[PDB]
Amino acid sequence: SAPLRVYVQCNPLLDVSAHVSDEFLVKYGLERGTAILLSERQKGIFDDIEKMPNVRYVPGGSGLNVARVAQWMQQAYKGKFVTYVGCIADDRYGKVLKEAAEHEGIVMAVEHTTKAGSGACAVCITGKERTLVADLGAANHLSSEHMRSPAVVRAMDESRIFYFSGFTLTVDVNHVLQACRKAREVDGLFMINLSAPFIMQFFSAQLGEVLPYTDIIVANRHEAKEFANMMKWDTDCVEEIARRAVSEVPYTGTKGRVVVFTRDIESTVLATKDGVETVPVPQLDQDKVIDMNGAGDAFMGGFLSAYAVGKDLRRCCETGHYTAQEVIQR
Repeated sequence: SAPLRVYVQCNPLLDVSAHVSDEFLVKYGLERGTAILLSERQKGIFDDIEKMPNVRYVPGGSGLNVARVAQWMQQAYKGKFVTYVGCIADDRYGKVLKEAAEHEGIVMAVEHTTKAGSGACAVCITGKERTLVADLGAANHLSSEHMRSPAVVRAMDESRIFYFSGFTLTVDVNHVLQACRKAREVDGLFMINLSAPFIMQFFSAQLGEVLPYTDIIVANRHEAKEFANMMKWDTDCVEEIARRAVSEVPYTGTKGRVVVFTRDIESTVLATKDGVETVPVPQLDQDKVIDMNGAGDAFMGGFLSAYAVGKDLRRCCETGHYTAQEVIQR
């Protein structure tokens, strides 16, 4: 069964990943297991990490990871399923990022900007721990001019599911509203991931503009809770947050609103107009959890591939749990 055509938009980054010594982390002032933006303190880190004999370069950023996992689940339809849009630069990293993604079967309708080098994240591996240092680079400069280029307009015209990370809202909310309009035209489906709690705390106005067009909202517990804070919903119950997100956040669509809140150690919450269900999860135990950082991306990717082939909502969630588990345990 041929999947519906999916349009993914995010902030693309090359994952420059290597196993490194403890000394490496100290040299760049890095608190093991944390994730931060590049600052003066970490100047040199990319140059150094590239000298590690084990370094690997992998196309990254949250939405590109979703796209890759979703494509992985439908090997039969390389070049014929997922289109990805974002902004890179025309440099070695952008070259690796685009070609690696293409080889995996994703149509990369990316812009090449001159305003910055391609985004990247130094993934410093020490055993089962990953410490991240990110520089958004070119991703921040995705332009209106690219958004109205024939390739992007045709890709929107030809897709039926639209998936945007919350990070897209930090760049320019108008690029996102364009796709919301296109989803309306093609009678497609618009989905956002809430991405990170700071999105709701600092980019609530942008999120506000997009919500009415959003058919499916996906988030984890802490993002759900910051969403609650943003709506002035004073509760800690994620199930309550899901009900309100269904029925109390403006909705102008026709497909129906769906809310999926993942809850780490606890069951995933699934909500619609017909009520709330929970979807059990494994107790991820325990000397096995190698990639705690990419779990959410992997989940969304599984979800999205099941939704594209017509599976109902519980099995979309279950497909997502499965892909999150596989990716965590390498």
